[PDB]
Amino acid sequence: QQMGRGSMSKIVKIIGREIIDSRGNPTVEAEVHLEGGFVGMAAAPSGASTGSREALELRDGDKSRFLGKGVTKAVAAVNGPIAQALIGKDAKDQAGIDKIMIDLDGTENKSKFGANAILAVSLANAKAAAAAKGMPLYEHIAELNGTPGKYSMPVPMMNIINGGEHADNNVDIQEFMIQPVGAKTVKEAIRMGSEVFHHLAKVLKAKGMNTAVGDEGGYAPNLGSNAEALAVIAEAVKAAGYELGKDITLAMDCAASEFYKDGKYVLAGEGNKAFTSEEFTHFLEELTKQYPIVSIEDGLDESDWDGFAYQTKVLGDKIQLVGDDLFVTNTKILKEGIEKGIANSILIKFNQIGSLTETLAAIKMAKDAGYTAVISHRSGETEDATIADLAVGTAAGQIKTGSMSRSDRVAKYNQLIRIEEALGEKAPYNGRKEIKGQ
Amino acid sequence: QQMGRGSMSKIVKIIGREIIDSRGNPTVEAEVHLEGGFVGMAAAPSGASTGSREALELRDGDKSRFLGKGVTKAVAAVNGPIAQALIGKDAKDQAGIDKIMIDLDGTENKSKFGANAILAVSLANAKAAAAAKGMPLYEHIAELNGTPGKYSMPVPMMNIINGGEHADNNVDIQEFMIQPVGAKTVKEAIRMGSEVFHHLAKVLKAKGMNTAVGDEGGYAPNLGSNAEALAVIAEAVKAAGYELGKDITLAMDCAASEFYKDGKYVLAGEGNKAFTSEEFTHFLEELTKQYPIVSIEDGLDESDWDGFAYQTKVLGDKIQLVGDDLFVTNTKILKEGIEKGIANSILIKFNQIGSLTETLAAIKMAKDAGYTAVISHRSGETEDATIADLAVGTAAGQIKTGSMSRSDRVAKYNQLIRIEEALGEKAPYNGRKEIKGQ
Ligand SMILES: O=C1[C@@H](P(=O)(O)O)C[C@H](O)N1O
Ligand SMILES: O=C1[C@@H](P(=O)(O)O)C[C@H](O)N1O
Ligand SMILES: [Mg+2]
Ligand SMILES: [Mg+2]
Ligand SMILES: [Mg+2]
Ligand SMILES: [Mg+2]
Repeated sequence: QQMGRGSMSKIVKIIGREIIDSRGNPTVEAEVHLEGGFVGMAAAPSGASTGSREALELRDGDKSRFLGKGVTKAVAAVNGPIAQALIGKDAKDQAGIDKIMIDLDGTENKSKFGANAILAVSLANAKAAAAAKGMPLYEHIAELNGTPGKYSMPVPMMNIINGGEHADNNVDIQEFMIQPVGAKTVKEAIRMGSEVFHHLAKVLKAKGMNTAVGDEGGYAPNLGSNAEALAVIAEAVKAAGYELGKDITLAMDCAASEFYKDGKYVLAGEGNKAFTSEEFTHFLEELTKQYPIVSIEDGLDESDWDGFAYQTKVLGDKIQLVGDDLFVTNTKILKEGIEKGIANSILIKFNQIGSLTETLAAIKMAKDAGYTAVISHRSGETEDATIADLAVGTAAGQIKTGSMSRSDRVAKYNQLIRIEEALGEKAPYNGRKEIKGQ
Repeated sequence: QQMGRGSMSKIVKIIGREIIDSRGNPTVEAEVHLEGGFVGMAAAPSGASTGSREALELRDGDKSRFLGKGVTKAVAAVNGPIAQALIGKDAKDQAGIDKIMIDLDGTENKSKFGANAILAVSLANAKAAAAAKGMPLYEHIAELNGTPGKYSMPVPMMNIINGGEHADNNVDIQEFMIQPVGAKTVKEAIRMGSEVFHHLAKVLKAKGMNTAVGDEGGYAPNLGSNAEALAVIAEAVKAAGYELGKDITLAMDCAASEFYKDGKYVLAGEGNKAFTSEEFTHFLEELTKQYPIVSIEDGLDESDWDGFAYQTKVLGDKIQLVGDDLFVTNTKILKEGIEKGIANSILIKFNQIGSLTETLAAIKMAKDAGYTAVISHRSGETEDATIADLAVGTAAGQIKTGSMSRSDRVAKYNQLIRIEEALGEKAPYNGRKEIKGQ
C-alpha cells in the first residue's frame, strides 16, 4: 500500500572527482546518488609494486600536473560515459552495475576508463545500495557475497619493518609483519599491534636507528640483513610482554618479482648473492625454521610457476603461501594456479581487477579450493575503510592493512573496532586457525 | 500541521569508544544520535608537544594497556555522566550543549572528564545538528559563528621539513612549511604542495638523505643547520618550476619552549650556542632576510612574555607571529596578549580548550583585534576532517594541516577540495593577503 524510500534505489547521479591519496598522488573518488536520497562515496587505492597482469589505472601523463599522475581523464569517464550508462539502474543489483561498466569499457584490463574509475563507482554503488537496504556495508557485502549473516573479524598481518625497493637498507624482503593470533577479539589484536609497534620504536632508538615511517606506517631502519629484521621484531615483541610464536606469529611479503633478473633471485643486501628458484625457496625454508614465520607472500616471481609448484611442495603443508602479483585478484589466473598446485592463499585487492563483483568471485574461487583469502591495502590509500567491511562481510579471516600508524592504515583498524563492537561474537576472531597450515 | 524529522533535534543517545590515532595511540570518539534519526561522529586529536596551559587530555596510566595511554576513563565519561546530562537537550543549541558539559566537569582545565571526552561530543553534536538542519557542517558552523553564508578557502601552510624533539637530526626549529600563496583556488594550492613535496623527495635522495616521514607526513633528513632546511626547500620549490616569494612563501614553527632552559635558547644544531631571548629574535630575523619567511610560530618559550613583546616590536610589522603554546586557543590568555602587544596571530586547536563554542570565541576575539587565526591539526590525528569545515565556515583564512602525505593530513585537503567544488567563488581563495603583515 505504501512504497518506502528504500525501494527507490535507482541511480539519479554519479559524480567523480580528483582527490589526493596517502602518498600525495591524485586518485579518483566517486559519489553514487539514488532516487530515494541515498549516497555512497568511495575512492580507488593505488599500488607501488604493481603486478604486470593488474588491471590498468588511467592517469593523464601530463608533466605539468602532479608529475604526470593526474586522474582528470578517469574522472571525466566517471562523470560522462559511466554516469550516462548507469542513470536509471538499480544500485542493489551490484553484478548488473559492474557488468555494465565492464562491457562499456570493452577492454580486458579496463584501459579505456581506467580500473580506478570503474572501481570507485563499483564501491560507491555498493555503499549507496547498503544505505537503501538499511544496513551497514559489511551486511550488504555478505548478501552480495552469497553468504548472508556470516561474519568474522579478521586476523591482521601488520607491517612493521620494511625492506626492498626504496628502503635505505640492505633488506631485500619488502615487508615483515606481525600477526596477533593470541588475541581473543580484533580490538585486543589491535592493542597488541600498537604496543609492539611502540616497543619497536624504543628498540630502534636504542640502536641509533631511524624511526620515521614509510608508506604503510612501518619502519625502514638501516639494517644489515634480512635476519636482523626478524631479530629486532623478536626483541620488540618480548619487550611488549608477548611471546613470539604463541601470542604473535610472523609473515612476510618478499615481492620477489622486484629482485628477479635473468632467471635468478638477486639479494642486493645479502652479499649480492644470486639464487635459483629452488635455492631461494630453501633460503625461505630456513628462515621459517629459525623463526615462527607462518606466511610468505610472493616468495618467487609472478611468472615463475615451475618455481611456485616446488615452493608449494616444500613449504605448503606448513606455511601459508600467498599469491599477490601471482594472481592479481583475477579468477582466470587463480583458476589455473589452483589446477597446478600453485600457492595456498591469495591477496585480495579490488583495484587489481577493478570491480567489487569480480573481487567477490576471486574470494569465492579461493574458498571453494580451500585457499585462504587475505583482504588487502595498496601502498597508496585513502581515508576510505571499505576493505574492513569487505573482510568482515566475506568472513575472509585475515587482513593486511598496514602498521599501527598513519590514518590511511589506522582508519581500517578503527572501522574493525566499530564493526566488532556492533557484532560481538556474531563476528568471531578465530586467531591462528585462519592461517593456512595451522 | 506536519513537523519534519529535522525538528526532532533532541539528543537520544551518546556513545563513546576508544579508537586509534595516526601515531597508534588511543583516542576518544563519540556519536551523538538525535530523535529524528540524525547522527554525528567525531574524534579528539592529540598533541605531541603540548603547552603547559592546554586543557587536560585524560589518559588512563594503566601500563598493561597501550603503555599507559588508554582513554577508557574519558570514554566512560562520555557514556555515563555526559550522556546523562545531554539526553533530551536540543543539539542545535551548540553553546547550551557545551555549557552543560563545561559546568558538569566543573574544573578550569576539564580535568574531571578530559578535554578529549568533552571535545569529541561537542564536535559530534555539531555534526548531528548540521544533519538535522539539512546542511553541511561548514554551513552550520558559519551559522554558529554568527557569520551565516560567509566562507573562504584557507591558504594552507604545509609542513615539509622537520626538526625539534620528534626528529633524528640537528635542526632545532620544529617545522618548516610552504604556503602556496600564488594559487587561485585551494585545489591548485594543494596541487602545488604535492608537486613541491615530490620534488623535495628527489632533491633529498640525490643528496643521499632519508625520505621516510614523521607524524605530519613531512621529511626529517639529517641536515647540518636550520638554514639548510630552508635551502633544500628552495631547491625543491625551483625544481618544481615555482618562484620562491611569489608563488610560494615560507612559514615556521619554532616550538621554542622545547629548547629553552635556564632562561636561554639553546640551539643544539648551531653547535649548542646559547641565545638570550633578544639574540634568538635576531637569529630569526636574519633567516627572514635570507628567505621569504612570512610567518613564525612559537618563536619564544610560552612564558617568555617580555621576549614576545620584544619579538613583536622587531618582527610584527612585516611577519605574522603566531601564538600556539603561547595562547592555547584560550580567550583568557589571548586577551591578555592582545592587551600587551604580544604576537599578531593565533593557532586554533579545538582540543587545547575543549569545546567548539570556546574555539569560536577564540577565533572571534582574534579577528576583533586584527589578529589572524590559523586553524590547525595536532601531531596525533584521525580520519576526521572537521578542521576543514571549521576553517571554511569561520572564513579563518589559513589552515595548518600537514604535509601532502598521510591520510591523517590529506583527508583534510580532500575535504577542502569537496567544499571548494560545492561553493566555488562563494568561498574565495584569497592568497597572500590573508597573512598578517603583507
Ligand atoms: O605488494 C604490496 C604493496 P603494493 O603497493 O600493493 O604493490 C603494498 C602491499 O602491502 N603489497 O602486498
Ligand atoms: O606544535 C605543534 C605540534 P602539536 O602536536 O600540536 O604540539 C604539531 C602542530 O603542527 N603544532 O603546531
Ligand atoms: Mg606490490
Ligand atoms: Mg605484496
Ligand atoms: Mg606543540
Ligand atoms: Mg605549534
